[PDB]
Order: sequence, then C-alpha cells, then structure tokens
Amino acid sequence: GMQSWSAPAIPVVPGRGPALRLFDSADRQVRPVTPGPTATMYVCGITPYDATHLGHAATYLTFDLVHRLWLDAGHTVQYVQNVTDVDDPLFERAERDGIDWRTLGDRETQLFREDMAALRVLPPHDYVAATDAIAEVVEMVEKLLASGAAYIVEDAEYPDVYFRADATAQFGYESGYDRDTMLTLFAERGGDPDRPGKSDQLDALLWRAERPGEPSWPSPFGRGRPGWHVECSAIALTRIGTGLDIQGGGSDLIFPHHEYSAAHAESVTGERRFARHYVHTGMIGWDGHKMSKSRGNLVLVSQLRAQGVDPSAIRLGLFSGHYREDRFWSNEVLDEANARLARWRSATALPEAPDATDVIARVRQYLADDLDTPKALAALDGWCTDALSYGGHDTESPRLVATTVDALLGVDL
Ligand SMILES: N[C@@H](CS)C(=O)NS(=O)(=O)c1cccc(-c2cccs2)c1
Ligand SMILES: [Ca+2]
Ligand SMILES: [Zn+2]
Repeated sequence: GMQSWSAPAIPVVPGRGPALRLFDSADRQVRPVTPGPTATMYVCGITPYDATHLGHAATYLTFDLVHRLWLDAGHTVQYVQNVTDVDDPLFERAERDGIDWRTLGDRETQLFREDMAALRVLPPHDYVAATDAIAEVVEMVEKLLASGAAYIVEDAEYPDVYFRADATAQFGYESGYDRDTMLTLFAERGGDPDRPGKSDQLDALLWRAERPGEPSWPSPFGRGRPGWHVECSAIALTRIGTGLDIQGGGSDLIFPHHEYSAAHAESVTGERRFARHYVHTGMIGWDGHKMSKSRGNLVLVSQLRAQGVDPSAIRLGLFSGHYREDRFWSNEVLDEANARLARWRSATALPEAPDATDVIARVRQYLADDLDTPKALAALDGWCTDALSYGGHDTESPRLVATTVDALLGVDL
C-alpha cells in the first residue's frame, strides 16, 4: 500500500535457541509464542505528528527484537503496521500549528520512515494508511450492522454508527479492568462518554458522520470518517486473517484501543480470541506523562542523532531496561550505552578471542525469555571483559559475535 522504509542486511546465524516466550497482557502471564510456519504480527502504527519520539522508538524497536528473533528461528514473518493519518489529535495539531493536516501527516510519516531506516528497524511488509482502508472498514461496519452488533445513534444530522460493548460475551478479557476504571480511561483516551443518544456509555465510535469543517468519505451509513479502533481491526483482519499471533503497541492501547479491536474482529469472525498474544510497551517523558509537543517533554531521535548519538546507542540505551519496565532516557543511560558500545566494538575488532558459541546460546536464551535484554547485554559485557582483559585464540569469534549482535539486536558493530 504505502511505501515503508528500507531493510538493513540480515545475516543468518547458524543454530537455534529456545522458542520465544512472551508476556501476554491479556492473560497477565508469560506464555509461549507458538506461531505457524508463517508467523503474523500487527503493531499499531504512528499518528503522524511528533516525528519519532523515544516512546515510538522504544515501541517499534521492541517488536524489532521479536521480528529478528523470529527470523533467527527460521520463521517467515508477516508484519503489518498502519498509519492513523486521519485522527482528532492530528487535526488539533494542524489547526494550532497553522499547517494543513494532510501536509503535516505526509511530512511526519516521512520523518518516521527515515528514523526507522536510521534505527535499522525491519520494515513491515504491508504499510497501510487509514485513508487507504475505508472500503475494508465499511465492509466490516456493514457486517456488524447486519448482526445488530452495531447501531446508528438517534441523530439524523449526525448519524454516528456505534459498536455495542456487550456485542461479545468475552468483552474485557484483554484489558482486565472493571467497568468503573474502564469508563474513566475512555474519557482520557479520546472517547465520548457524554454523547447523547448512545445505548451504552462505553460504546465505541465506528463511523463518525460528516461534521461541517471536516474531511469525509461516502458510505452506506452517510458521509464521514471511520472510528479509531475499527481501523486497526479491519486492516489486521483483511491483511492477516483470524490467526494473528501478536498484537502489539504502546501501553495506553491495553484499553480502550486493543480491547475494542478484538471485540470487533471476534464479533465478525465468531472467534473467541482475536490475537494469541497482546503485547504492550512504552517510554515516558521526564514528567511521567506521554511525550508530546503540547507538554514540552518531547525528545526526538532526530534530535538525539543531531546531538551526535549513534543510532545503535539509542538501541542499547532503550534496551538497558526490560520492555515491561519503566524506561526513562537520560544522560546517565546515554553514557552507559556509549561506553557499552565502545566496549563491544573493541572486542569485535580483536584478532582472536575466546570461543563464543556459549555466549551466543546465552543471548539467544535470554531474549527468548520475554525479551530479557538486561541479562542479554550483561552476558555480552562479560564475554568482552574476558576477551579484552585476557584474550583468546578463535580468529573467528570476533566476527561471529559482531554479526550475531547485528542479526538479533540490530546493533551495528
Ligand atoms: N496511531 C495510534 C495507534 S493505532 C497511536 O497510538 N499513535 S501514537 O503516535 O500515539 C503512538 C504509536 C506508538 C507508540 C506510542 C507510545 C508508546 C508509549 C507511549 S506513547 C504512541
Ligand atoms: Ca484476561
Ligand atoms: Zn491501532
């Protein structure tokens, strides 16, 4: 659909380690990721404003690990990401910034492209803009109208189409929150608990009808725009199908977003489980709020690259913590990545070093354990201390360690 970014080289490392075990946010426990021969991943993409902040980075870098660890095990991978190129935050940024919303999003998607290519994240295989996915969303919203799972609000001028929360008996399994806590998040994450004519406070917009002053598209439900959640479950369903191994994104999406996407797809395919694994991750600004230009807490990787930070240092930086930990960027973390990058690059430049077959198996093992990069970086800190301090005799373990750090981690040594 849309052009993504370019793929870095992917060396193949001989051998295999343990199969991936990931934490599933839904079941609140670590279960094995058992994929098919074609392994499938959908990660919620960007809303094209605020370039690539470290929250975006931390997120797509984490699924890079899954992407890469899957490839090393021998799986072929179908990775679909999306762009929310029409969205209410986007319009608010456009109107404040005195710039057109489409011109904004196109330039911001371009900035994301370059930051991902700079960070050596493997591209998705289908890159789908939300505006390029109206037909799929209409075709879906038709099917939930037919099953009564959706309805049209009693508003002839603004005939919004809404999704019944109880359209599905298992609604709430992924998020796990009670109704009181679900309500108060809905209002803080771009939803309408006060919209008149609604059957349930927690029903989610499926098709927002034409408002004056707003872009829109024709449909059997009137003219207007799609809703957020149905966008992603539509693209996910049509490009992959009922057997989705991983659904991932930033942490805010545990609810509403991912809860409702699953609810939509399950209500139309009859499936009980939309995704075998729900995976969430994220960075926060210095203030404990999500990063945004509005808050004055935005750090762009573009600004770090300008500050002269190696893109690999950004990887080691963010990987120094576990992905379900409370990651925070700082000059402290930047220096540990810079020292760690220096230390690793000198060991891999040695003429001969001790055998590495072991430390490769320890790294393959730590990553398969819910992506345990803290313990995987330390095993490499140790193979480096032994090599620099004491030396070895494999004239091949330098290059082998370099190229396995590249394949599995994306770090360029
Ligand atoms: N377009 C939607 C998804 S359909 C969206 O959420 N877009 S986004 O640009 O807000 C975004 C994307 C990826 C990660 C994060 C964050 C992770 C942790 C903190 S923020 C934020
Ligand atoms: Ca659950
Ligand atoms: Zn999404």
